Amino acid sequence: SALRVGTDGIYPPHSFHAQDGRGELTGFDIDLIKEVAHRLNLKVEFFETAVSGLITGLDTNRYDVLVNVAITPERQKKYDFSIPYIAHRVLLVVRSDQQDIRSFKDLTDKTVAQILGTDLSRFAKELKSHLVFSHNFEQSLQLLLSKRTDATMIPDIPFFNFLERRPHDGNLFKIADRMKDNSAVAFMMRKGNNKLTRSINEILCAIHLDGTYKKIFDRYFDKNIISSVPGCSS
Amino acid sequence: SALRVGTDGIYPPHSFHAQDGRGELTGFDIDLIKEVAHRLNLKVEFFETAVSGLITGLDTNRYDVLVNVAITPERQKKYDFSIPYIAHRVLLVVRSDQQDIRSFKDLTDKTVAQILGTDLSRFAKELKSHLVFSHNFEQSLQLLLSKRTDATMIPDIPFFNFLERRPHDGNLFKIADRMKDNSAVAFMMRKGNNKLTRSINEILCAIHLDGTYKKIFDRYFDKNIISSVPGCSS
Repeated sequence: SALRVGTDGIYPPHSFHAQDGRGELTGFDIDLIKEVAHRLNLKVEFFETAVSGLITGLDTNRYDVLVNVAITPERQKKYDFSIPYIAHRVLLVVRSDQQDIRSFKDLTDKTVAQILGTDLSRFAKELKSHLVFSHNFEQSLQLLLSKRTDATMIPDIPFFNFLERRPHDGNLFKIADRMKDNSAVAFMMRKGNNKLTRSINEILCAIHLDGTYKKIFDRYFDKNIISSVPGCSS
Repeated sequence: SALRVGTDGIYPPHSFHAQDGRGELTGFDIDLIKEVAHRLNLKVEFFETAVSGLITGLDTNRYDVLVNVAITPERQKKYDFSIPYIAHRVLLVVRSDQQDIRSFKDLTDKTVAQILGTDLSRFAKELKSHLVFSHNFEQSLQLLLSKRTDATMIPDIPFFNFLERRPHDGNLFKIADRMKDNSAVAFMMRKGNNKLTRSINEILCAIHLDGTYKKIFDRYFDKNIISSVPGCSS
């Protein structure tokens, strides 16, 4: 049978369409979950969904696995997680011209672009920022660059990818703050799907061991910049 | 109810007895699982067994949790694992004046000290080394000094704790090689009770988030040498 995966195909380098949106789904998490399914002897069925609906989609059983999910204690309480397969660091990104934002606590009463439905949007709302909801990271940085927002909280992976895809933009950005720790990212499943979870975990250990992980990782990321997760053991 | 934990208390800094081996059980993994247990409102019971029988006691229900277990494909097939909470890196350690051993493949036809019942012992046996079975990492280094053996494969965490405890012996040893990747380490449990695994994973994320992990880690390790696992997200 198929492996049903929910994702949003406008999040380079995680999940995005080739040939400038016209081609097949690709990206780091897409390749990785397809490799897990190949080794599981499974076809992958991708259900493209907006981020605001990814977790509700999982709840609704429209699909079985979500990619690139940050582990939180409330998500672990409510869902099953694979072993982490990557980590990101959350950054406070501002224009290089900004003067009054030097920390996360400074975002109170500032205008902040965050993706509707995300924990980062909730955090911005807890900070009593004024939210401008974006539909992906690209728009978040577009809103900042156009001066419609003062800042955005974004993980390092999509931000650095943005700088790679357009280095003229950027150099126009600066990182005002960053979380003290990086953040484990894993595949998220319905609670109780213990057998799929174990299978994914064993396949990911294999992928680490025979070098397939590093191959997928290096395809998309700068090792000197993006944090990976511990290897496995024979 | 009680959280029953199996360990062998002769492995500083993981699991060892205070007061030069005469007082209460202490250590990084010991402190961590106790903080996990307290936060789950469970009392903790420890049981000490030689390493070669730790997994047997798990299989036969004499205890529920093993600490400081390296994740392997075979183990993930047969047991449940918590999320990784530390990572070690396997070193090839020889005497400082040793000349004929530059890689793991050089261990064929050499004498090596390893702990019976461990994967490193099995690796040593598969390389066609000549095994001398030590009773812990401390003895493995002593066997190396006495020239009963010409090498020992040991993870970085206890090797560097030994350097911290006996700096003036450090000139007697050198690292001849090391694994290209580090290795995720987790709490290991019998297959089946997903509930306890999820609860441990949740509390370990909370331990990361409030600074407790860093506190326990820093009590025992040098962040400049020992690798950590990713943080969590709120």
